[PDB]
Amino acid sequence: DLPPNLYIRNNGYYCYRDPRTGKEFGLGRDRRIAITEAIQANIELFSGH
Repeated sequence: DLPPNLYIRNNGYYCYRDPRTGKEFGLGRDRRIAITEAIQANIELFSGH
């Protein structure tokens, strides 16, 4: 179960989707460092820009 707002590329690269630009953010192939950032990004989805 991957975290919400976060997705993965067919190459196995993790990427987060910002709701203000709707664009994606390249993190890396490490679900450890990627999920880490996604979590901080998830906290902002509750505080808003």
